[PDB]
Amino acid sequence: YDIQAWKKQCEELLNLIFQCEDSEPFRQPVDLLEYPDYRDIIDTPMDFATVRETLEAGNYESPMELCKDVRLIFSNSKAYTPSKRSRIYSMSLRLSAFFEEHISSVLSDYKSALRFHKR
Ligand SMILES: COCCNC(=O)N1CCN(C(=O)c2ccc(C)o2)CC1
Repeated sequence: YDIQAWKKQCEELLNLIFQCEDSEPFRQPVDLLEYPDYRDIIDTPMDFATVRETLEAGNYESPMELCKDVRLIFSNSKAYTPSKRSRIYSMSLRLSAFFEEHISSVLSDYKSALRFHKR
């Protein structure tokens, strides 16, 4: 029933993601010299360094907010990909499965802890 526990859980999940080769494309911003049309397709860039920095700045109130930004990384990859069999998109889908597998308990425990606080 620890209402704060999600934050370290998210820090340790981001550490796992940063160790994962599938996160390589999603750590830092997209260079427009390399993808000149990226912002013609993607309105709101997002990457795992920005998620980690937002977390470490104390600028997430809940793991749901972190989960919306992580999911935006994946939806951007799906929107930008020219093919569902692209290398970078294919890395996004595996990383997304890994992230959803690990975040499900973090969200559950947080919401459980809030409910207990409100009881
Ligand atoms: C080493 O990473 C450098 C920073 N990252 C990127 O440059 N990008 C990551 C995001 N992204 C895509 O999701 C995507 C889908 C299909 C294709 C071709 O790219 C565009 C490339």
